Amino acid sequence: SSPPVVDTVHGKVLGKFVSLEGFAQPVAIFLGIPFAKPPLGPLRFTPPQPAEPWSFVKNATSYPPMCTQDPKAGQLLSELFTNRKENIPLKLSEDCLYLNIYTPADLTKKNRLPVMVWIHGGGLMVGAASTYDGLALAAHENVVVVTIQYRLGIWGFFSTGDEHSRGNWGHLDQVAALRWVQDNIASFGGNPGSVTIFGESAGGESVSVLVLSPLAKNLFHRAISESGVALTSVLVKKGDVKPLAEQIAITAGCKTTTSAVMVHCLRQKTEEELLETTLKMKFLSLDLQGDPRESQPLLGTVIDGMLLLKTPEELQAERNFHTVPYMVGINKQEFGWLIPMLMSYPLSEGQLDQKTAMSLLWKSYPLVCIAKELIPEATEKYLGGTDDTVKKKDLFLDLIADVMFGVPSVIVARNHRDAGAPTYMYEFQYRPSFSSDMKPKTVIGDHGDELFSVFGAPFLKEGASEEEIRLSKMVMKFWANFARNGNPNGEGLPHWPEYNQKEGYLQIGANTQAAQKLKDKEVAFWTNLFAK
Amino acid sequence: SSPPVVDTVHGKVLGKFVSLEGFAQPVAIFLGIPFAKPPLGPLRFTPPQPAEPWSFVKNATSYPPMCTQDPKAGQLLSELFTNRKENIPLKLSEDCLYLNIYTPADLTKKNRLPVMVWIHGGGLMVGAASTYDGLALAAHENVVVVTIQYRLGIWGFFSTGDEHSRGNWGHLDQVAALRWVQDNIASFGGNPGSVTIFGESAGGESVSVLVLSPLAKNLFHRAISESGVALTSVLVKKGDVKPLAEQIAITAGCKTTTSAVMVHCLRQKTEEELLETTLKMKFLSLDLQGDPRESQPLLGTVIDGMLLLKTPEELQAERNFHTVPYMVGINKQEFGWLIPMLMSYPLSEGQLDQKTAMSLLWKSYPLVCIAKELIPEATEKYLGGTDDTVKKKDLFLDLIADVMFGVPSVIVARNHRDAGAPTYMYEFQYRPSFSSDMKPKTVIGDHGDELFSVFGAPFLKEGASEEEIRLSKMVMKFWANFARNGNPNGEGLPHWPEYNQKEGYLQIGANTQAAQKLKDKEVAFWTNLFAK
Amino acid sequence: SSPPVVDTVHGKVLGKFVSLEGFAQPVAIFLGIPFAKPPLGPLRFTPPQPAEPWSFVKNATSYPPMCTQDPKAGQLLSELFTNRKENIPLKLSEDCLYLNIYTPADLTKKNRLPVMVWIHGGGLMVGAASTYDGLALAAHENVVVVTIQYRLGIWGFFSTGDEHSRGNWGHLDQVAALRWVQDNIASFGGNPGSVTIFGESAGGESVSVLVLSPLAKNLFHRAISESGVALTSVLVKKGDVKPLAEQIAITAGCKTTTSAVMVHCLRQKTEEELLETTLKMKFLSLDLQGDPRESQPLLGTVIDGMLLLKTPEELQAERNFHTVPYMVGINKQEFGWLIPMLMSYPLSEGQLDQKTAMSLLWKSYPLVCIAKELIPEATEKYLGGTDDTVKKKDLFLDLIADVMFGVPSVIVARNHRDAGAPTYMYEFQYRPSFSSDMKPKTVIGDHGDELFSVFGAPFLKEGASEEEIRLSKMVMKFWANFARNGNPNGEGLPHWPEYNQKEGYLQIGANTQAAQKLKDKEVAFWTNLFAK
Ligand SMILES: C[C@H](CCC(=O)O)[C@H]1CC[C@H]2[C@@H]3[C@H](O)C[C@@H]4C[C@H](O)CC[C@]4(C)[C@H]3C[C@H](O)[C@]12C
Ligand SMILES: C[C@H](CCC(=O)O)[C@H]1CC[C@H]2[C@@H]3[C@H](O)C[C@@H]4C[C@H](O)CC[C@]4(C)[C@H]3C[C@H](O)[C@]12C
Ligand SMILES: C[C@H](CCC(=O)O)[C@H]1CC[C@H]2[C@@H]3[C@H](O)C[C@@H]4C[C@H](O)CC[C@]4(C)[C@H]3C[C@H](O)[C@]12C
Ligand SMILES: CC(=O)N[C@H]1[C@H]([C@H](O)[C@H](O)CO)O[C@@](O)(C(=O)O)C[C@@H]1O
Ligand SMILES: CC(=O)N[C@H]1[C@H]([C@H](O)[C@H](O)CO)O[C@@](O)(C(=O)O)C[C@@H]1O
Ligand SMILES: CC(=O)N[C@H]1[C@H]([C@H](O)[C@H](O)CO)O[C@@](O)(C(=O)O)C[C@@H]1O
Ligand SMILES: CCCCCCCCCCCCCCCC(=O)O
Ligand SMILES: CCCCCCCCCCCCCCCC(=O)O
Ligand SMILES: CCCCCCCCCCCCCCCC(=O)O
Ligand SMILES: *[C@@H]1O[C@H](CO)[C@@H](O)[C@H](O)[C@H]1NC(C)=O
Ligand SMILES: *[C@@H]1O[C@H](CO)[C@@H](O)[C@H](O)[C@H]1NC(C)=O
Ligand SMILES: *[C@H]1O[C@H](CO)[C@@H](O)[C@H](O)[C@H]1NC(C)=O
Repeated sequence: SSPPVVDTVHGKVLGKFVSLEGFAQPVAIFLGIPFAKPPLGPLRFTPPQPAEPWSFVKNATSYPPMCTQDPKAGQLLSELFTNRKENIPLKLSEDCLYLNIYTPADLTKKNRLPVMVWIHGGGLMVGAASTYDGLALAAHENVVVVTIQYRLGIWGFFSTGDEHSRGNWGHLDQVAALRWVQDNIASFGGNPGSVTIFGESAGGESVSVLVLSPLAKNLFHRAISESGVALTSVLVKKGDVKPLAEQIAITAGCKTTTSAVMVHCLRQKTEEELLETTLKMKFLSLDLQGDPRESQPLLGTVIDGMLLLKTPEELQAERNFHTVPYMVGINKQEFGWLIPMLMSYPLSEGQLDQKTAMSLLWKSYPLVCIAKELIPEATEKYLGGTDDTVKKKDLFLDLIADVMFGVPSVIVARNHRDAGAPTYMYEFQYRPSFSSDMKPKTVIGDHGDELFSVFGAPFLKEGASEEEIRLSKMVMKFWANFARNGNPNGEGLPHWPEYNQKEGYLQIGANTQAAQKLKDKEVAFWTNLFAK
Repeated sequence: SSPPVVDTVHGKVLGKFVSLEGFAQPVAIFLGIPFAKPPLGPLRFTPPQPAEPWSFVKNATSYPPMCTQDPKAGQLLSELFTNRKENIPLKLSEDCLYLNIYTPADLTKKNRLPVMVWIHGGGLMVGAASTYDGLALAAHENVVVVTIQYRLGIWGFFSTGDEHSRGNWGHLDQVAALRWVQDNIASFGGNPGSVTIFGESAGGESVSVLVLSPLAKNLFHRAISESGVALTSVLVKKGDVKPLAEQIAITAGCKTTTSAVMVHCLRQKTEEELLETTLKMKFLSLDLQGDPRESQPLLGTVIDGMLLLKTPEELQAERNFHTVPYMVGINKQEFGWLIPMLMSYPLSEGQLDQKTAMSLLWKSYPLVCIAKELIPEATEKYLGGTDDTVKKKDLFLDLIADVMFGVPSVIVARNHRDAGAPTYMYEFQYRPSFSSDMKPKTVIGDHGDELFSVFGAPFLKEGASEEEIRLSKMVMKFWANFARNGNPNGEGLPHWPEYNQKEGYLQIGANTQAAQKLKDKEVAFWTNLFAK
Repeated sequence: SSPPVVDTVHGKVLGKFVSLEGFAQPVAIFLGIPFAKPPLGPLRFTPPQPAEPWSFVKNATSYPPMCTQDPKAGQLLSELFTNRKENIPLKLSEDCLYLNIYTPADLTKKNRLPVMVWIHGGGLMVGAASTYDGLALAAHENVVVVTIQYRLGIWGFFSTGDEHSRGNWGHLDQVAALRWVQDNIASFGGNPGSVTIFGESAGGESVSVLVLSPLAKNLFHRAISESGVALTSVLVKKGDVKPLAEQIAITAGCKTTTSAVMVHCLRQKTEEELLETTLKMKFLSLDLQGDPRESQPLLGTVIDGMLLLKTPEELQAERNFHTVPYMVGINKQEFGWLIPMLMSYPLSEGQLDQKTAMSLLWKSYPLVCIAKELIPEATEKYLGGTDDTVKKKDLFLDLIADVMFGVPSVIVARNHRDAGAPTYMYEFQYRPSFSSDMKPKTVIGDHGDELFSVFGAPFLKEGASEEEIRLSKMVMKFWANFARNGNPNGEGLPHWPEYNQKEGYLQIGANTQAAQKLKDKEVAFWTNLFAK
């Protein structure tokens, strides 16, 4: 009929209607609504500022650029995670602080449906909101889906360790996007009083960080972390970041006389110059030689003193803060294929032996952070089993997957529980049909595999079996129900126990049913080993 | 006597005294009083900001730079319009937001004479305030003459179609200069309560735009448009300007990922780089090949939503706004020689035929905007007369002159009349002795010809006959009288009827006398044709 | 037992303890506390802005950079003035607005000791705060010593003569540092109510300027000028500075179309480009050829209308302002060796004759500003004595030393006296053992020779005789006592008469005793001659 025209605080917005077959009420889709002023020029390495009001009707009908990142790695990930039919080719630009909205509400009438803000993952180095289509989830569960974006890599996490460039710019963008929702979502038939944040991987770590951040207080009422939390060391930088700053500065051809000097110099660099720098620093790829403790992984969350007053560990060790329903989950094989492949892991052989194992585990320091003195014990605890070289490789992948997501996730869940807030956990175990062709038939429940069920990929792509079509319907029910009541349960779905003392959790997959004490053994072991 | 020292809001200003022979009270001349903060750096493509106060006495005794523009074309025009003896060689700089004042009032005593603010023309691409000397008009009619400047070309009209660079910067500069007058002219013996704005060519179109703009409300009490109004299509960009922005961006060696990106990039360019971009774009010159509908003539007035809430046409279709005495006039041969000679029209042959006529009229699209399907009818209506090839060229020149000034001007005048405000029209028909040597003696009342009478050129230059010396005295009387009572009439001058229902207008020239229905036939014809 | 951690308005600061042998309570030393936001980028040529607050504990344990300047000349001076054992190699950076604090107070308890802010010298073109160690003075006299820094050369004194770059940035930095002290020193056991400012050479001239500046009112309660005041023409630019600005602009490869243009262009230059410009200008070195009245010796204090409402001379001619105890002193031979040795003065011959004398005095115009018509009289009044060519050199050096410091200092002292405020004068006459090896042993009271006694160099360096060790103890007592009661006197010290009508002053040196009418003869003579 007629293009959707909503009125926001900064001005009228124009969208387009899209009908999901099987549903009458077409969903109103807005692409590219700016939630902050383009962090260009001097605004670089500074908190996001409010957007400028527009005089007439703004057309939110074109996919917004994605924050500057490594185009190759970026598009690759966008194609592997996208839940839509065709992958949308995105553009790169520092001007990327936008968000997309998918509202199934009949805008003609006053609607206040629950809101679900999605924070995409990509190790805080790559990623885009347009990758995740909300058409299905919005219609299928009748909730407003919001996909936001935030500065990545240098642009969003460069910190000099002091006031001259605290850092966490990216995290502040996410908060900024959340404030925008509180002041506008109501015009999109969404209830600003019922906003649920959820993300995968880095997005999960972000969701976890927002949960600990005082700034995010009152900006959301429910949180979900998918394969990633604030205890996922690889994403949270501790200690003196000054050295990393200086290394970047030099790589960017800048002086390092003082923090201010560095920041000023980098603000002079062109988007393009910093993009090259990014590639030079070779992030998201595991260094094989040199000292494993010097292979900086990827700029990340720091303890700026604004967003995070102290390390996550310290923070969660307190029950004096605002608590909300939190759902933390993981997948059967987090380090199954996706991450290992991307990082260009040396596993190219097919199998692995105790000796080469302790070697890789060492070079994998920037990911697991395991002292070289502990390497032996850890290796033995996991590969000490069968003498099967091929199995050691599989047990090795479990080793990493546990230190990065398994143990961290459960630890966070427990603390959220002991804090006195509704906690829920799950373990996605299913191999989507939308997986890559280069993904072994064996790998089931790899990193990001639940993203297809969560975003109803079966209802957008083709070939999904009735089994997958059903699984998706369930997951969305759970997620949506959680967004609503802060409880996944609802008639028509298996019972999902609350992660309390019994530590009950739901095993999601072809066979969905409750269970108890997730990674309980693992958490225990690693806690001791790491306690030196 | 001792140099004039006036006290303005921002600080003391120093000028110089200049006596016009025949007048006792010497006129106080101030050159280069800044009315806004230099729109340099990030201030580019943004509204003008207030000037910084100075600590002591500022010497307004040196002609201010002229806004960056084609130096050649610029000086050429400055020499052809200047009314002073010698042409003042101007400098180019982005730092050009200044104004010159010519006050005949005895500053030693409280004086509140009428103020006349002059907006120079030049297709918004070139021009300068220093070109027009106010010494004669100020003394001869005892009124304060103010010549202002405003950003030109890219610097003053680059619009991305959205909030990232709405545009009309130039028009905002004019408004800014008007506000300055309301807060300072009183210190120059001028009455802030009686400010009359007037300009020629784009200056007229500007005066016409200020009349429709809500921002200009209460900044002036009388307006005069000389050969140019808001209905002069070549100076108003309607539709999506986004494509033009992008074309400039590229030409400037910029990316066009997003509006913000474009604007940011251009703000990085040097004044010099944007000046070259300007030469490349080749404005002011009619493209002969390619598609006539793609030859963008020059950057201009847009509907930003701040200065203009909608197209002039829509605006004038309302009688719910602030109305003031408006005087709109034209010259016998608007497209006689000046304009064509500048744009390089292929008429050097001397004559023209029906066939080549329809051709030129087509390529002249960016000026007359005549559908190729209408070209035939229009051509026939004008050249269908004598078979004289030489006369067809003239009739052809009348064709264009009517669509650009004739019909537009009358249409505006009528609406201002029907609105209920004092309206006046005229048709200057005289060939000044100060014309160019390359201008054929047959062309009478060519574009800008009245500028010599209006600015008492005969009293500054040499060789003016007693007839011209007299004509000038009259025009100034009329103009000044209008500035005073909002009515040109006054004892000692022919009767100038008010442009009411009878549509009476004054025919100015060697033979000055009233007449009726100016371009009445033309307006009617073109209205029908264009309505097809 | 633990590094000192003070809490300032902007955040916690970390320092280090250092014990001066012979004193129990170790002094807390803070190096690099920022008192203003790095004047980088667009902040260049603008007043200093407040510093950004830091989230945790800032380590003030590393010597801050020194403001960009001629590194050679800079380090040379730092080595000749330093009172510490080893000369600290400093870094150059526009990011130099820092200050160092030396507090002998036991931070564990509430202490409010007198504060002494030191303004280093270096002709407003070189210098650093780290050069002067306060450990000794702080302990020995139990007062908080603060060494500040301020923009130098172009960075701190470039003025276009108007609001587009008034100038005196450097002086504003000093004021900024003083405001910081009023809002923080109390956290360092210092009494914000008893702040004494003191400096040598340009520092003295600054102290003298701050005394005349309305902005500095209430930021200090006592002032001391060592060899340098606001009447030291060489460091006070009068007249139109526009020409100097333009000359710099060009030398920097900038246009000079307008002030704004110049300032904008220079803000584009890199720290490095402006540093080369500095070197190209050659300020230190007295020009030998060309016109002496065109050899701009500086970039200095101007009459911006903000810091100074008018020339020092005019200002001191008033008794309607805030007055405080002022101590102005000079050294026996101000132009003895140091200054002349730096400007590469052509005195290498060893002697000088009446003829060559009048020659040098002329080329020394930018220092003494003596009309070529007066050169003869002046020369005769000083060298007209013995026919000894070698003595003429000596008397010649006295000539300059009197016009630059002698007469100016006394004139200032008298006016401060006649104003009605406690005035004190002295004449340091002693040759420190810490002098340069290339310094003749016949030169006593060279420029800056008192700096070793004032900063207890004998207690940091080695070889000081008991005579020098004693002299130092005395001077510090005097200085400290003054800072305390605004009176140098105190039991255990020779009587220091107040510079009243008797014009009594103290002769400091191996033989310390009062005297009267300092440079009385000189002041008189030069006053007449200069009055033409
Ligand atoms: C795609 C191909 C299977 C052949 C087929 O399906 O016809 C399989 C066989 C061996 C596989 C490789 C080996 O298993 C060794 C590596 C194992 C890692 O988990 C992924 C990368 C890794 C380098 C694998 C890439 C890909 O999955 C390969 C190359
Ligand atoms: C500039 C040139 C004079 C020759 C020269 O200077 O060497 C003159 C001679 C022929 C002139 C042209 C012809 O007279 C035909 C046209 C007459 C119109 O009145 C002006 C445009 C018009 C297109 C003229 C432009 C310009 O004045 C021309 C081109
Ligand atoms: C350093 C040297 C003494 C040699 C030594 O001590 O072994 C002395 C002897 C001659 C001196 C120079 C001569 O006395 C001439 C000049 C005298 C001025 O007062 C200082 C600069 C001046 C140019 C002196 C510089 C320096 O003090 C010199 C060069
Ligand atoms: C830059 C561009 O050409 N794309 C489009 C952009 C983007 O959609 C928005 O910036 C959100 O991404 O703006 C419009 O949509 C709009 O507001 O009218 C028009 C334009 O077609
Ligand atoms: C150097 C230069 O070009 N500027 C001239 C200005 C101009 O009047 C303003 O730029 C406005 O035109 O006037 C001065 O006398 C002045 O402001 O004191 C300085 C100089 O003569
Ligand atoms: C490279 C540099 O100069 N910065 C050093 C600063 C300076 O010492 C202070 O800014 C005073 O100069 O101290 C730090 O420890 C700090 O403040 O956190 C960081 C770093 O060591
Ligand atoms: C075809 C090879 C391209 C090179 C691949 C570049 C590596 C991209 C890495 C993808 C980001 C996902 C990492 C997740 C880390 C985490 O947050 O746990
Ligand atoms: C590059 C060589 C210089 C050629 C001269 C270019 C011609 C400039 C003419 C200025 C246009 C002024 C007339 C206004 C016409 C209009 O209203 O559009
Ligand atoms: C190219 C210029 C940079 C060279 C550095 C300038 C050196 C100046 C000499 C040191 C300052 C001591 C002289 C005091 C000046 C005075 O107040 O008269
Ligand atoms: C904006 O979208 C509307 C609705 O489709 C359309 O009419 C208009 O042309 C669009 N404007 C732009 C910028 O293309
Ligand atoms: C600051 O210095 C102190 C010791 O002087 C030390 O405890 C601390 O680690 C330093 N902080 C940093 C991060 O440099
Ligand atoms: C104003 O200052 C200018 C530039 O310094 C100078 O030429 C002039 O003497 C001053 N005023 C006048 C015109 O006397």
